[PDB]
This record gives sequence, structure tokens and C-alpha cells, in this order.
Amino acid sequence: HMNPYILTPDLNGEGLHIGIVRARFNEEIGQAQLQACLEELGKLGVDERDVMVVSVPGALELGVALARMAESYEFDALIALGAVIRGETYHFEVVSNESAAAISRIALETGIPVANGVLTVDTDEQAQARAAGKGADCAQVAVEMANLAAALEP
Amino acid sequence: HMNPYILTPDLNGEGLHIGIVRARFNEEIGQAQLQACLEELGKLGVDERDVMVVSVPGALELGVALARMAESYEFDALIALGAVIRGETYHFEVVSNESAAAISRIALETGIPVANGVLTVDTDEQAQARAAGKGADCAQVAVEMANLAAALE
Amino acid sequence: NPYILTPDLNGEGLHIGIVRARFNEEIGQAQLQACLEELGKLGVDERDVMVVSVPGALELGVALARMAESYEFDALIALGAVIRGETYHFEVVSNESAAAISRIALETGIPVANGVLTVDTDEQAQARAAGKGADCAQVAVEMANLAAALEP
Amino acid sequence: MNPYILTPDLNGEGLHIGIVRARFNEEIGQAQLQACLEELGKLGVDERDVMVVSVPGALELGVALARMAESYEFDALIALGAVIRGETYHFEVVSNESAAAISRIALETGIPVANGVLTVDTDEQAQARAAGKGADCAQVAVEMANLAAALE
Amino acid sequence: MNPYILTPDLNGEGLHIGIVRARFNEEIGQAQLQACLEELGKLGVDERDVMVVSVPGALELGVALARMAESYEFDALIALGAVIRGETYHFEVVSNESAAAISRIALETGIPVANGVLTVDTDEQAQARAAGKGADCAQVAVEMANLAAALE
Amino acid sequence: HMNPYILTPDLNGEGLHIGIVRARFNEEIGQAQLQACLEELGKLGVDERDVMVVSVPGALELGVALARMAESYEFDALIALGAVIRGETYHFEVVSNESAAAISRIALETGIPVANGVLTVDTDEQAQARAAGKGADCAQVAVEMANLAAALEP
Amino acid sequence: MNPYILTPDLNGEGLHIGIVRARFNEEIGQAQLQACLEELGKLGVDERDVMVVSVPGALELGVALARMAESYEFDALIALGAVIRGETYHFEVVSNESAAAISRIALETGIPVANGVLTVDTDEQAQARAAGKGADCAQVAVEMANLAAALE
Amino acid sequence: HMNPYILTPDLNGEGLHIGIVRARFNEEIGQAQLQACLEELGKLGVDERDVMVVSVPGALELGVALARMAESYEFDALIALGAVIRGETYHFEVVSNESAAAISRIALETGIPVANGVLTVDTDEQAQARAAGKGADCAQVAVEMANLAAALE
Amino acid sequence: MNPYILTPDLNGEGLHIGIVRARFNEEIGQAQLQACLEELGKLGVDERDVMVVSVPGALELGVALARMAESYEFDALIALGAVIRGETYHFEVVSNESAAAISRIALETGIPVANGVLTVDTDEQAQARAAGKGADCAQVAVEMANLAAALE
Amino acid sequence: NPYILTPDLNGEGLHIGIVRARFNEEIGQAQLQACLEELGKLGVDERDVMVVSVPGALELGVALARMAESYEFDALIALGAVIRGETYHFEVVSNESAAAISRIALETGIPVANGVLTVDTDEQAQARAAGKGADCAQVAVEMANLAAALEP
Ligand SMILES: Cc1nc2c(=O)[nH]c(=O)nc-2n(C[C@H](O)[C@H](O)[C@H](O)CO)c1C
Ligand SMILES: Cc1nc2c(=O)[nH]c(=O)nc-2n(C[C@H](O)[C@H](O)[C@H](O)CO)c1C
Ligand SMILES: Cc1nc2c(=O)[nH]c(=O)nc-2n(C[C@H](O)[C@H](O)[C@H](O)CO)c1C
Ligand SMILES: Cc1nc2c(=O)[nH]c(=O)nc-2n(C[C@H](O)[C@H](O)[C@H](O)CO)c1C
Ligand SMILES: Cc1nc2c(=O)[nH]c(=O)nc-2n(C[C@H](O)[C@H](O)[C@H](O)CO)c1C
Ligand SMILES: Cc1nc2c(=O)[nH]c(=O)nc-2n(C[C@H](O)[C@H](O)[C@H](O)CO)c1C
Ligand SMILES: Cc1nc2c(=O)[nH]c(=O)nc-2n(C[C@H](O)[C@H](O)[C@H](O)CO)c1C
Ligand SMILES: Cc1nc2c(=O)[nH]c(=O)nc-2n(C[C@H](O)[C@H](O)[C@H](O)CO)c1C
Ligand SMILES: Cc1nc2c(=O)[nH]c(=O)nc-2n(C[C@H](O)[C@H](O)[C@H](O)CO)c1C
Ligand SMILES: Cc1nc2c(=O)[nH]c(=O)nc-2n(C[C@H](O)[C@H](O)[C@H](O)CO)c1C
Ligand SMILES: [Cl-]
Ligand SMILES: [Cl-]
Ligand SMILES: [Cl-]
Ligand SMILES: [Cl-]
Ligand SMILES: [Cl-]
Ligand SMILES: [Cl-]
Ligand SMILES: [Cl-]
Ligand SMILES: [Cl-]
Ligand SMILES: [Cl-]
Ligand SMILES: [Cl-]
Ligand SMILES: [Cl-]
Ligand SMILES: [Cl-]
Ligand SMILES: [Cl-]
Ligand SMILES: [Cl-]
Ligand SMILES: [Cl-]
Ligand SMILES: [Cl-]
Ligand SMILES: [Cl-]
Ligand SMILES: [Cl-]
Ligand SMILES: [Cl-]
Ligand SMILES: [Cl-]
Ligand SMILES: [Cl-]
Ligand SMILES: [Cl-]
Ligand SMILES: [Cl-]
Ligand SMILES: [Cl-]
Ligand SMILES: [Cl-]
Ligand SMILES: [Cl-]
Ligand SMILES: [Cl-]
Ligand SMILES: [Cl-]
Ligand SMILES: [Cl-]
Ligand SMILES: [Cl-]
Ligand SMILES: [Cl-]
Ligand SMILES: [Cl-]
Repeated sequence: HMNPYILTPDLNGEGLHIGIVRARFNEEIGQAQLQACLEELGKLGVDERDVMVVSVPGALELGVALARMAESYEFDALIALGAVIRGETYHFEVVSNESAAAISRIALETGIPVANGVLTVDTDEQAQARAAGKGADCAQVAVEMANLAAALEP
Repeated sequence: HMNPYILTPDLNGEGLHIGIVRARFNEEIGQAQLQACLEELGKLGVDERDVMVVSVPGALELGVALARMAESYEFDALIALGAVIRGETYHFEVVSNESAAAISRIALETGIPVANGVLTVDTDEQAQARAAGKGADCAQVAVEMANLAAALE
Repeated sequence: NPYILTPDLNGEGLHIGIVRARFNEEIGQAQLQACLEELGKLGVDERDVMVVSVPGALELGVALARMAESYEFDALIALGAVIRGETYHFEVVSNESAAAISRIALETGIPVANGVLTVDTDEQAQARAAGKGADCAQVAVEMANLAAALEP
Repeated sequence: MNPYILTPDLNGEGLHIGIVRARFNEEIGQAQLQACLEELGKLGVDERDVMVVSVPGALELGVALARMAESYEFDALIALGAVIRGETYHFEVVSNESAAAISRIALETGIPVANGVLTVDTDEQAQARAAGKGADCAQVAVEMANLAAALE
Repeated sequence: MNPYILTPDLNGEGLHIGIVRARFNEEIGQAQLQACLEELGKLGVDERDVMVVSVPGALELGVALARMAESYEFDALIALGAVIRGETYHFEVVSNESAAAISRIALETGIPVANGVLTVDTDEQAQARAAGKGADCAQVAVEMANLAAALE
Repeated sequence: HMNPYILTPDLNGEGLHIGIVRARFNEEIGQAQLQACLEELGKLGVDERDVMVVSVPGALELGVALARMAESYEFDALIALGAVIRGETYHFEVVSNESAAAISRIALETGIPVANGVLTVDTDEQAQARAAGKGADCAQVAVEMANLAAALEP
Repeated sequence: MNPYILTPDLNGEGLHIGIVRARFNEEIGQAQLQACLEELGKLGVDERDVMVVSVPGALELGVALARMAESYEFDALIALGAVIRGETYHFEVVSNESAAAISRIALETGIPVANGVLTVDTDEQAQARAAGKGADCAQVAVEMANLAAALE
Repeated sequence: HMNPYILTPDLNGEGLHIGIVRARFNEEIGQAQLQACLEELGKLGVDERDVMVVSVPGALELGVALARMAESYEFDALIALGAVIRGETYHFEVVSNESAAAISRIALETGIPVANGVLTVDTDEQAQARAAGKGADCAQVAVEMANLAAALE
Repeated sequence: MNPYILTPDLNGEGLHIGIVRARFNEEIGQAQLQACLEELGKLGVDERDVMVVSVPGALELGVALARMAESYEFDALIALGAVIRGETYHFEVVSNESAAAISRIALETGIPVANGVLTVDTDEQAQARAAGKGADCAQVAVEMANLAAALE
Repeated sequence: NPYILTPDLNGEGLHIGIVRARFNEEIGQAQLQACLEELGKLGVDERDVMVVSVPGALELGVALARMAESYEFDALIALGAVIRGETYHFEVVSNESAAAISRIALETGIPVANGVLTVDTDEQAQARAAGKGADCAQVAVEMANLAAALEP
């Protein structure tokens, strides 16, 4: 059959510089995600002296923070952490839609991959069930995408 | 285990200049938000003469006002206040979605943080229960993101 | 304590452009009638108003773009009505027409009053037509003066 | 008030019209084009001034319409096609994205783009609207093309 | 009645195609890739002119596709993957955003991007569409690559 | 063509005895409905000495009241008035569904027509727009259905 | 593999049919009645054996149909009418309750009741279904009357 | 214009005997309702020894308990208390719909009014804001419908 | 704990089974019955102990099933058919009512009634489930019939 | 001040019947295991428990009806799980199974614990299975003693 050139994913974090932005709304979720995220990054070989962590009040403030960090081009990839948890109103949909749209835009316009670790759930229990796993996944996504972006960069 | 560099959030509002745009639809809600917002800003050290306040008819008119103020680059951070309360038709979704989108886009394209304090609720009672708290929250958001923006500049 | 810019409703000397979508034409006509009446109440000269019409709400965006780009108008107004039928097209037209109106205002600096109703029944549109038209005139006059206020 | 009113202009003589037809649910798009071409000729659009291109589906409309609008050889463009709901959320995705691309093209290039993409739940709904919609898009293109020149 | 009709061109000879496969629900993306590659070869695309990349999830498709489109080494791109509803609103977010990014890349770079990301409620739905959607994307990338060349 | 026997509607209220049950939740709506209902009944010829009016707190209490009145068989028809107005919760659907189901059941099981004048709306404005018209319609429905039930009774 | 199969019987000779027509959105119920009566006659139902009653709305169908079923003068009943969505949740209430009453009467009296009450969002939908549903109800009442007799 | 006979509602609770069934799911809510309900009943003249109170695990178990009490015909009226708070799944609709339906059917088939004081809300905060008020409302409903039932008997 | 466990019994020997097939979307109901009869014979149900009746639509199921259950000639009944969503709310009405009638019959007569009425959005969904569902209803009827006797 | 009947959890001497639906069998088995374990903790003798199984949630109603009608049980328990798939059948089975359980309890006076999960994902069912089974045992024991308390 057809056999094209397949770029193999690269999960080696050695030498990578990673920036993390953590929303503090429903802060216990952000904390659990960050803990699991750092643990995984170190497991992938990311030096702890090469990781910066910043926090913002809520998920709507992620975009402006991530935008500045990507503009500096000091980071091979960024990570957004936080949790939008549904309350009583339509504001759940507004914050979920807008935070994701900002994250997606930053990666597209600056070339810096941004892992989206922002949960958008109905209950505190759903956020707790996903916090630790989501943090670790974001660490793997940031390492893999930093390396893929480098591979596609001349 | 791992221990990276942590930027501790800074809420010192001394010397900041803040701009506020308040939509007047369901005016009582925006008024309660604005009173709480100014009261909180003073609590964080923002000078009275360091704050400008503007008002627009509705939430859809916010975007153009916030844009003009941010482009001047006279403000470290901005705040949008107001309330969209559902009526009988899909217009509630239209105004809620568009107002929020304009706020987010302004902060992204100018680098000036914009706290989104526009409620999007089904009933007047829900808006009442959230007005004062949200206005205070936006003051803390603008001061903190203003400091964070400069640190990253 | 702080600086407060007071709303300015003096429409004297303002140049206002209005774009009316003709779908469900009865609604747009009632809005335009109430809108022109209101503008004159604010002091807008009849000679300072240009009115154009387009087939539907999706055609509003391209029309308002050209008019705002000329910068011959201090503010614009969009009139019309999307009324739900049998299919999802209602959401599409409501979402997109609003997004275009919002985008033009942000990108050109010229305020655009959104007078496009997004309703389920003819009756809902009829109940809101005359009001919304007058509201748009007040929004355009206030936001037009407002825009000049923040400029040099 | 008798403000300056730009009367809509439906004279198609001398206009260059481009058409992009999505072929998913092909019967619908073909009925739309058959009615569209009939109407354009009725309004005076020369057969030699119309080009017709086709694409597999509604999501491919944006790239094709963008290239033709960028050539600035066309006074206005027309998008034909039909999204018909199936079993999954992809119906909302294709409906939203195709309309957003059409709108964005018209705002950014100044070339009006008639939106003749139906977004329906059933084959029957698409069949009821196809021929009427195609004719409607022809009238939207001629009117908006003449309108764009007036403001240019 | 008798205008210029551009005929679709499905000849894949000489074309260079880039493919990005989201690995979430990996079996689906892999089945799509098999049918896509087999169909590209059926259409005459040389295996030496196809590059394949993979990413963790559909939200990472944008940054990968954007980089490939920027290089301008490819006549068309293909996005493969599957969003499958779980328990939360994250399904809508990933469906909406991935589609919006794919659409945006094609419009702003001129490189057609076939959108083969499924957005379904069940695993069974994704499986039923996997192979058919992969081959459809092969035909879409070839046809639109040839169409883009025609309007250049 | 086919020409069957068509029973002509009869709107003569003379000699009819009508019972009304008014829910007081969002009381201004019930009041407007009752006023318009009485006016219309008198216009149809219903003697005011032949009409009884009772009220209950809310629409969920309509069923038990209407059930007793229908059981006495002192009434040729009954009328339910009131308004369920949506608030913040699913209780709007529960009260709307259940009040209508009770009204419908009473008519089916006792043979006494029950006009359903209970509005189920999203806003106070929608209830106000419909109060007076709905009250009058219920008066016409009770008169017509009392007469139709008599016609079908041997 | 080879069981007892009861064949449907559409012979309307000798049958007595009762019809209740809700008059809300009256044009719809009247169009249903015309097609229903014409189809009953086509099926052999004698006009002298059909009684027609009308009621204000679909919620009054239950009490009228219940009285007719109690008399046991009819081999089958037919309910005609149309619920058309307005602005509020009352559309669901009347759709649900009228259908539930019709269904309940047939189960507890043994008299089949054809349910020809439409529950639609637009006037156009009701019009498109009116005549077809009326005749369908004629065939349903005749066939089920004959089936009910078979199992007695 | 027209002037028919008007039965003025009567809220005299003297001599009434009331039965209450309280579901314990989200127990704090039912407790606040029950405290308000008993307090209101005394305000309307119901004797302490004239009230029986029973509790069941959840709202679905109400129906069987309310039925047994109503069939005894020892009570002039009954009250159902509790709260269904939405979680992650469709079970919220199932319990809300079925619990309410059982309450309505009991009042219809026995002639004993049953006040429905079972909240059906999305959040714990909504249940909290409504507990005390609803419990008081149910006391007034049971007393008034109890008097109305006897007047029509 | 080893409580008394009644083992499900699937021996169809000696059972009398009644079947009612709605004919709306007839291809579906016929595929359901073809699989159903195959399975019943597999479990040992004699061909001479099965009667098959048909009705126009799912709303007519309740009256027919009620009469057959009331005869007490059948150990269990089977309802076949398919409601396929169209353009309006009538899909929810027919789905809800048909299922409620089937359930009510089984509770009130003690005759188990297998519910093999599909409630789907598309023709394709009905075709995917028809044959499997028909076989499933055969096994439900035999097991529940034997189960009813054990508790009788 | 008033009379308060205290909940009684002493299960000694109670006779409990359990009906387990086998659809998504893993869930029902985990519920039954946790339920039997809990019942013994309350003092229910193993010899006083009968357990029966049915194919699906819709078959629960007829089974519980026969068991409650014998009055050999102080309370019953229904176990099982409805898990959403691709179609509306999820709502139908969830609504009807609950309605039957509620109706049996009201009409026979015997409490019935509703242990039927109505969830969207397998994971939601797995997270709730063991819990709900134990909860049902406490509900049946408490409500069984409760039912005797209100009787002579
Ligand atoms: C209801 C709400 N929920 C969340 C949430 O779940 N997660 C989150 O990060 N932020 C939430 N917010 C606040 C907005 O994200 C934002 O910080 C404010 O509107 C201030 O601009 C709000 C208002
Ligand atoms: C119906 C409506 N509702 C609100 C609302 O709830 N909150 C708000 O801030 N503004 C509302 N508006 C006004 C629109 O945002 C806008 O001002 C007009 O559509 C055009 O000026 C309108 C028109
Ligand atoms: C169905 C429809 N409805 C409306 C409406 O309710 N309000 C409105 O202003 N326009 C409507 N249109 C027309 C579209 O806006 C547009 O003109 C067509 O899609 C053709 O480009 C259409 C096609
Ligand atoms: C399922 C589907 N449905 C439609 C439709 O109803 N209308 C339409 O115009 N196109 C449809 N498509 C095709 C997509 O727009 C597109 O071609 C694919 O996602 C591949 O890029 C698809 C794939
Ligand atoms: C919940 C989820 N579901 C899917 C899915 O169904 N299909 C898919 O392709 N990707 C999914 N993702 C992953 C996001 O696209 C993304 O990788 C994460 O948010 C990490 O950035 C997530 C997070
Ligand atoms: C929210 C609510 N709304 C209404 C309403 O709009 N109309 C009405 O008549 N009653 C309402 N209720 C109360 C219930 O109908 C009922 O009276 C209580 O639950 C007491 O049993 C409630 C709880
Ligand atoms: C709003 C409404 N809509 C309809 C409809 O669309 N079709 C119909 O047949 N009946 C409707 N009704 C009337 C109710 O069935 C009923 O007559 C009133 O509630 C008076 O009892 C009402 C009230
Ligand atoms: C999830 C759940 N939620 C509630 C609730 O919000 N309110 C309530 O009163 N009961 C709840 N229940 C319990 C059920 O009503 C019932 O007790 C079980 O399904 C069977 O005993 C359950 C199981
Ligand atoms: C539109 C429609 N759809 C279906 C369907 O999808 N499945 C089905 O079994 N029956 C359908 N019916 C027929 C109705 O059940 C019924 O026969 C009519 O309302 C006339 O009584 C109708 C009328
Ligand atoms: C699709 C389906 N899903 C479930 C489910 O999730 N849980 C359950 O208990 N039963 C299910 N069933 C089976 C029905 O309850 C029933 O057995 C069939 O409709 C055959 O009568 C069916 C058919
Ligand atoms: Cl984007
Ligand atoms: Cl999980
Ligand atoms: Cl944005
Ligand atoms: Cl800007
Ligand atoms: Cl940017
Ligand atoms: Cl509301
Ligand atoms: Cl709150
Ligand atoms: Cl915008
Ligand atoms: Cl209004
Ligand atoms: Cl622009
Ligand atoms: Cl049409
Ligand atoms: Cl290559
Ligand atoms: Cl785009
Ligand atoms: Cl780009
Ligand atoms: Cl462009
Ligand atoms: Cl398929
Ligand atoms: Cl009923
Ligand atoms: Cl009205
Ligand atoms: Cl006769
Ligand atoms: Cl029924
Ligand atoms: Cl009856
Ligand atoms: Cl029966
Ligand atoms: Cl049709
Ligand atoms: Cl009831
Ligand atoms: Cl009872
Ligand atoms: Cl009764
Ligand atoms: Cl919630
Ligand atoms: Cl409240
Ligand atoms: Cl029973
Ligand atoms: Cl399947
Ligand atoms: Cl019940
Ligand atoms: Cl849980």
C-alpha cells in the first residue's frame, strides 16, 4: 500500500522552556492540575529551572496573560490550567467558549503551541475526577508540540 | 518533587490608572457594580483622580468604547460592567455572546487586560444577588492583571 | 471622586447613516420611521442622514463596512428583523449579522447601533419594532458624541 | 425627514458574477443554480460575465470564494449548497463555519457574497427552498453589487 | 443560461499533500488515515509527496496545520481526528474550536484544508464514518488543490 | 361530495351553572382572567346567580378543588384560571405539566368539561398580554362544551 | 416461519364513524375534515353513518371523544386539529395532553381513535400536512374498526 | 358588571390535623422546610398534638408514604417536603417528574389536598434560598385547602 | 447470601405469542418481524401458536395489544415498529405515547409486552437496529412469559 | 412538640424481593452484590430474599407487579441501568421504567426502591453502581418497616 513519510512524535522535554498560566477560580482544581503538570514535565526531562508558573483570577484572564508570554518567544510551548464549573446562569457557556477561543487563537497567531487544560464541567465532582489526569496530559502535549513546532521550523 | 519559578500575584494598586465602561441597560445592576468596583479600587490603593468612568447604553455598545480607551494607552487596565437579563427571545444569547467576545478580543489585541463584569442571567433576582460581588471582583482582577502585564512587558 | 464623562445626547451637527434590511419588510419600515422621527428630536438635520436598504440581515455587514470606511458618518444604525422559521437558519442569520455589526464598530471606531431583532414570532417583532428604532437613534447620537469625546 | 435615500438598483447589465456551488446533497445545489442562472439573465447579467465553480462541500466554500473575491474580477459572489442534519453535531459545525466564512469574505474584500447555503433538518425542507433560494441569491448579488459601486 | 462552468479536476499527479492526525480516540484517526492514503494513491498522488504528522488532540490541529500552511510546501492539507462526546460541555468546545481553526487557516493562507474531524456522540458513530471520511478527505484535498491552482 | 351530520356549536349560556377555580400565584394575572371571564359569561347569557368562584394558592392545588366540584355534578362545566411563570428552576415545567394533566384528567373521568385557562409563560409580560383574552376564551369554551356534553348525553 | 397472519381489512361498508374537529387554527382542521370525509366515502363509509362535532381547542378533544366512546354508537373515532407553536411552553402542554387523552380513550373503551392532531412549529407545516393527515385518519379508523371487530 | 358568589379563602387552622412526609435527601433542605412548616402551622392555630411527621429516604419514596397516610383518612390535609438537586445525569428529571406526579395523583384520588413542597433546583444555593419560604407556604396551602375541601364536601 | 434465585427460562415450547407490527416506515417493521419469527422458532415456539397483526402506526398499537392481552390467549405479546423523527414535535408525541401504552398494558393485564418500537432520528439508525431488535423481542417474550407463569 | 415516627432500620424478619434488569449487565450485577451485602447487614435473613432477573428496564414493571401482588414481600427493589446511546430511546426507557416503579408502589402499598440508573456514559454507571445497590437495601428495609407502622 501507500507508504508516506510519517514524523514520529518526540516526547523528550530536555532543553525545553515551558510557561504555565493557572486560573484560580475554583482554585483547588487549578492546584491539582498544576501539581500533576509539574510532576509529568519533570518525568519528561523538562528542567525545573526552565519552567515559569503564573496565575490569574479566572479563565477569562488567561488570554491576555498567555498572549504576552507567547509574544516574548521565550517559550517553546505554553499551558493553560483552570476549571469553568457551571453555576446557575449562561455565564458558564460564555467563559467556556471565550477562554478556549483565546487559547486557540494565541497558538495559531504566534506559532507557540498552547495546551488547553481548562475543564468545562457541570459539577465539582467532574472537575475533581479530571484534575490530575488533565494536568499530566497538558505536560505531555506541551512537550510533544514544542518538539513538533521545532521540527516544522527551518 | 519539582519546584519551578512562581510569580506570586501582586495586588498593589498604587499608581495605577483604571478606565471603566458601564452599560446602563438594567441600570440598577450596573450602578451597584460600579459602586462596589470603585470602593474596592480605593481599598487596593487606586487614587480617585486616577480613575475615569464612562457609560454606554447597552452591552453591545461596550466594545467600541473599550477599544477607543485602550488604544489611547492611558490606562493600565480596563473594566466592563453591565448586565444582560433574559427576556422572551434569542436576543439574550446574541448580546451575551457578542459583548463577551468584544471584551476578550480587546484584551488580546491591545495587551490591556479587560475585566469582564457583564452578568448574563435569566432573572432580575440573579442579577441582584451578583452585582456588588462581581463589581468588587473586577477591581481585584484589573489591578492584578495590570501588574502582571507590566511584569511581562 | 473620579472623572465621569457624562452622556451627551445633543445630536446637532451629527451625520448618521442607516442600513435597513428588508426581509420581513414591515418591521424594518416601522423601525426606520421611528428612528428618523427620534433622530430629528435629538437635533440631527434631515440633510445629515443617509438611508440605504439591503435584502437581508446577512447583507448588512458589507453595506455598513463601506459606509463606515468612508468616515463620512459619525455613527451608523442597522435595522431589520430575523424571525424564526422551520430550520437552523434562524440561528445562523442572528449570530452572523450581530457578529458583523460588532466587528465593524471595533475595527473602524465608528459606533454601530444594533437594531436587528432576533425573535420567534411575527408578534414579537411587531411589539418591539417602533421602540427599537427609537432606541437606536439615541444609541447612535450618544455613542457618536462619545466617540469624538475620546479623540484629540 | 426625507433624508438622502439610495434606491436599491436591480439592473444587472454589465455586472460580473461568480458562483460557487457545494455539491454535497447535489440535487439541492443544482436546483439552486438552475434557478439562479435563470434569474440573473432575467435581470440583465450577460452569460459571458458569469463563472461557475463547484466544491465537494460547504466547508470548502470559504477557500474558493476567497480566491475569486481576491481577484477583484467580480462585482459580487454567490454561494450555493445545503447542509442537511444527519445523526451528529457535525451539522451545527458545518452550518456555523460555512456562514462565518461567507460573511468574513464580504467584510474583508468589499465584494458582497450572497449566502445561499441552506441549513435544514430534512431532505424535504431543502427541496422546498432550493429553487426559491437560488433566485433570491441572484437578486441579492445584483442589488448588492450595484450597491457596492454606489458607496465606492 | 450558458455561462462558463469550471469542471472539477481529480487528477492528483504531482500534488504534495500534508496530513495531520489527532491521536485522541486513536483507532478512529488511524482508520481514517488508511483510507485517506489509499484514496490519494488511487487519485495519482505519489507516496513520496505526502507528509504525515500526528498530534495529541483536535485542539492541537490548528498550530500544526498553521505551520505546514506557512511553509507553502503543500498544495493542500488534511485534518483527521475524532471528537467523541463524554460527560461534559468540553465536547462542544473542542468540536467548535478545531473546526474554526481549520477553516481559518485555509481562508488566510489560500491552502485548502480538508476537515475530516468527526464530532459524534458515540464510538460506534465514529467507527461507522471513519473510513468513508478518510477517503472523502483525499478527494477533497486533490480537487481543491487543483481548484486553488486554477484561480491563482 | 360526502355530507355527514354536523352538530352546530351552541354558545347559549342561559340556564347553565359554571364553577371557576382561580389560582392566586402571580395573583394579578388570575384577577384579570377572572374579570374577563365573568364579563364574557354574562354576555353569553349565563346568570350570575348560577356561577360560583373559588380560589386556591397555586396551580398545583387546582386539581383537588376541581375534582370535588366535578364530583358534586352541580356544574355543567368548570374553568381553571391561573398563571405559571418561569423562574430560575425546573419547577416551572413541573407545575405546568402537572396542573394541565390534572385538569385534563378530571374532564375525562367525570364527563364535566374543564376549560384550561392556565397560562404557562416565560415572562410577566407574556402573562399580561394573554390574561384578558384567555379569560374570555375560557368562558366561551365552558358554555360551548357544557352544551355539547348535554347534546351527547341521552 | 409460517404463522397465522391477519390481513388488514379496509372495507368501510356498514361502519359508523365519529369525528371531533378542534377549531383552533380552524383552516387546518377544516382541510383535514374534507380529505377525511372524501377518503371515508372512497372506502365505502356511508355519509349517513358519520357524525361530526367540533370543539374550541385540542384540550377539549378528550371530553368530547370520551362521551362518544361511552355511547358505543361508533366503531371508531377520529380526532382532528392542529397545535401550532407560539411564544410559550403552552405548545408542549397542549400537544402532550391532547395526545395522551386520545390514547387513553382508545385503551380503556376499546374504540380505536385515529389521532390526526398535528403538533408543528409553523402554519406552513400544518398546511403541508393537513389534507394528507385527514385521509390517513380515514384509513386508520376503517382499518382499526375492522381489526377491533376481529379480536372481539 | 357581573357579580357571582365568591368563596373567600379561609385560613383558620383551629382543629385541623396535618400529616407531613419529609424526604431526607439533601437533608438540610428538608429540615429547614420542616422547621418553617411547623412554625407556620402553629401561627395558623394547628395544635402540636394534631400533627404527625414522617420521613423517608428520598423523593421517590414519598408517594407510597403519602398514600398510606391519606388512605387512613385521619388527616384533613398532607404536606410533602424535600429537595431534588441536579447532579450529572437525567436522574434529576426522573425524580422531579415522578415525585410531583405522585403527589398530584394522591390528592386527586383520595380528596385529601397534598401541598407539594418538593424543590426541583439546579444548585444547592437555589435550594437554600427557597427552603424556609416554601415550608411556610406549604403550611398555608394545607390549612386553606383543608378548609376548602370540607366546604365542598 | 445465596438467596432464592429464579433462573431465567428461555424454553419456548408450548408458549402462545402474539405480535402487533406498526407499518409506518414499513421496511423497518418487516425486518423486525422477519428476525423475530426466526428467533421464536429457534427457541421452540410452534408456528401454530403465533398470530401476527398489523396496524397503520405506532399510536394504533395500544388498542390492538389491549384486545389481544384481554383475551388471555397469549403468554406474552410483542410490539414492533419504528418512529422516525421528521420535521416537527410529533416525533416526541408518538414515541412517548406508544411506549406508555405498551407499559400500561403489561402492568394492568399481567401479560408481558416486549417493546420493539424504535425511536430514532434517521432512516439509517432504524435500519441498523431493526433485525437485532426483532430477535431481542422474541427472547424477551419467551423469557418473560415463562417468568410470568413462575410467579403466577 | 408533635408526633414523630422515627425511621426504623431493623431488617430482622423482613422479606425482600429484588428484580434485576440485565441490560448493561455489569452494572446490575455490581448493584445486586452490594445490595445483598447491605441487606444482611440490616438483619435480613438470606432465606427471606428472592431475586429474579429480566432482560431490560421496561420489563421490570410487569415483574415487580406480580411479586407485589402476591404480598409475600414487605418491600421490593429494582436494579438496573439505562445508559444513553444514539437515539431518543434513552428518554423513553428512563421515563417509563421509573413511572412503572412509582405506580406499583402507589397501587399496592408495598414500597419499591428505585435503583435504576439513568446516565449518559458507562463511567457514570460504574461510579454509582455499588453505592446505589446499598442505598436501595436501606430504602427497602426502612420503607418496609414504615409501611407496617402505618397499618393497624
Ligand atoms: C461563574 C464563573 N465561573 C468561573 C469558573 O468556573 N472558572 C473561572 O476560571 N472563572 C469563572 N468566572 C470568572 C471569569 O472567568 C472572569 O475571571 C471574570 O468575569 C472576571 O473578568 C465566573 C464568573
Ligand atoms: C433586549 C436588550 N437587552 C439588553 C440586556 O439585557 N443588557 C444590555 O446590556 N443591553 C441590552 N440591550 C441593548 C443592546 O445591548 C444594544 O444596546 C442594542 O441592541 C443596540 O443599541 C437590549 C436591546
Ligand atoms: C430565512 C431567512 N430569514 C431571514 C430573516 O428572518 N431575516 C433577515 O433579515 N433575512 C433573512 N434571510 C435572508 C438572509 O439574511 C440573506 O439575505 C440570504 O441568506 C441570502 O443571502 C433569510 C434567508
Ligand atoms: C456530513 C456532511 N454533510 C454535509 C452537508 O450536509 N452539507 C455540505 O455542504 N457538506 C457536508 N459535508 C461536507 C463538508 O462540508 C466537508 O467537505 C468535509 O468535512 C470534508 O472537508 C459533510 C461531510
Ligand atoms: C475531552 C477531550 N475529548 C477529545 C475528543 O473527544 N477528541 C479529540 O480529538 N480530543 C479530545 N480532547 C483533547 C483536546 O483536543 C486537547 O488535546 C486537550 O485539551 C489538551 O490540550 C479532549 C480533552
Ligand atoms: C415557582 C412557582 N410558580 C408558580 C406559578 O407560576 N404559578 C402557580 O400557580 N404556582 C406556582 N408555584 C406553586 C405551586 O403551584 C404550588 O402552589 C406549591 O408547590 C404548593 O403546593 C410555584 C412554586
Ligand atoms: C395557545 C393554544 N394553542 C392552541 C393550538 O395551537 N391549537 C389548538 O388546537 N388549541 C390551542 N389552544 C387551545 C387549548 O387546546 C384550549 O382550548 C384552551 O386552553 C382552553 O381550554 C391554545 C390555548
Ligand atoms: C440522585 C438522587 N437525587 C435525589 C435528590 O436530588 N432528591 C431526592 O429527594 N432524592 C434523590 N435521590 C433518591 C431517590 O429519590 C430514591 O430514594 C432512590 O432512587 C431509590 O430509593 C437520588 C438517588
Ligand atoms: C408522522 C408519523 N410518523 C410515524 C412514525 O415515525 N412511526 C409510526 O409508527 N407512526 C407514525 N405515524 C403514525 C401515527 O402513529 C398514527 O397512525 C397517526 O397519528 C394517525 O392515528 C405518523 C403519522
Ligand atoms: C437501547 C436499550 N437500552 C437499554 C438500557 O440502556 N437499559 C435497559 O435496562 N434496557 C435497555 N433496553 C431494553 C429495553 O428496556 C427493553 O428490553 C426493550 O425495549 C425490549 O423490550 C434497550 C433496548
Ligand atoms: Cl481561532
Ligand atoms: Cl473520567
Ligand atoms: Cl478572541
Ligand atoms: Cl482593537
Ligand atoms: Cl495576538
Ligand atoms: Cl427566564
Ligand atoms: Cl449567588
Ligand atoms: Cl468581535
Ligand atoms: Cl416587550
Ligand atoms: Cl472591516
Ligand atoms: Cl417554505
Ligand atoms: Cl514532502
Ligand atoms: Cl474563519
Ligand atoms: Cl494564520
Ligand atoms: Cl481573506
Ligand atoms: Cl453513516
Ligand atoms: Cl389524561
Ligand atoms: Cl398574544
Ligand atoms: Cl350516526
Ligand atoms: Cl394511556
Ligand atoms: Cl374513560
Ligand atoms: Cl386496559
Ligand atoms: Cl411533508
Ligand atoms: Cl394525575
Ligand atoms: Cl391512591
Ligand atoms: Cl377523580
Ligand atoms: Cl448544574
Ligand atoms: Cl428566590
Ligand atoms: Cl398494578
Ligand atoms: Cl447499533
Ligand atoms: Cl404515579
Ligand atoms: Cl458520583
